[PDB]
Amino acid sequence: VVIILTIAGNILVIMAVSLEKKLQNATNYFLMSLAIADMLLGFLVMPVSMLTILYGYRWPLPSKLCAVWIYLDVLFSTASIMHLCAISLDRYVAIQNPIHHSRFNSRTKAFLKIIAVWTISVGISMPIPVFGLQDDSKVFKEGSCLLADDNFVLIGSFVSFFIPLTIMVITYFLTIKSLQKISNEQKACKVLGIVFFLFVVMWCPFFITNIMAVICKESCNEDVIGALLNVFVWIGYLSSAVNPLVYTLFNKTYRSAFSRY
Ligand SMILES: C#CCOc1ccccc1CNCCc1cc(OC)c(N(C)C)cc1OC
Repeated sequence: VVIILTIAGNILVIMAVSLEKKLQNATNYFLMSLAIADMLLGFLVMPVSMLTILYGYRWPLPSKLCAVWIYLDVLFSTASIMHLCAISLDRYVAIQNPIHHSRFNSRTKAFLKIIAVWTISVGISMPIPVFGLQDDSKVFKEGSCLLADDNFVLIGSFVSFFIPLTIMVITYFLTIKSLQKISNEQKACKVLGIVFFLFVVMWCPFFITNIMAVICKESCNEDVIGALLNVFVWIGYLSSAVNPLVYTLFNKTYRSAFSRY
């Protein structure tokens, strides 16, 4: 059911930009690209995880395909985090300095920000396909599909998520501070706050459990950590479905487009 919503919401978002040409602004191209990453993640990755859940957490799929699956789950997931990080940076720049942002608000730089995000997503996720496909034990370890290089993993989870997280946590808070510096401004503070709170609460638990697992493997119980990771990956996947409904709620035209289709 999470997979259905995750696919469907992004599918509606991507068409609504095309079917309704009013949302041809530069921002909604970023928003449709984030929807693309989320829908791709829902289509390619998540039913496989549901299948492993049914089959007992053993990888029925061909052996080397396990290597690319994890790679997809890094690239599509890292892209969404980088999309939201760039959204936070650009929206903070818009709030703090609205006039000067309009001078450089041309779409030509907006496309460079897209190429930057989708380039950094590949740059972060380079090792997993080539290394995992070469050595099964690196990414197929324990008989269940899992990425198992501690040295690479603990830094990779950090740069991919925490570095955007501090950029989000230092920009979002500052965006509220700019609004504070009446009713028009303060209404944005709460709506920004809920969006920040959900994605932090839904993304962060997986990563802290992963880093806690790698560091504390000597001093922790494996089974509880495994169950927690099994559920927290689902919650992180729900993070993908979350954003289209947020789009539906605050914007008039997306709501009309989804009501029609
Ligand atoms: C958005 C979204 C997807 O949902 C989410 C959302 C948040 C957390 C987890 C999930 C579940 N996806 C897991 C993806 C993933 C990302 C990684 O960092 C970028 C890494 N490491 C570098 C260790 C491993 C990994 O799992 C293979």
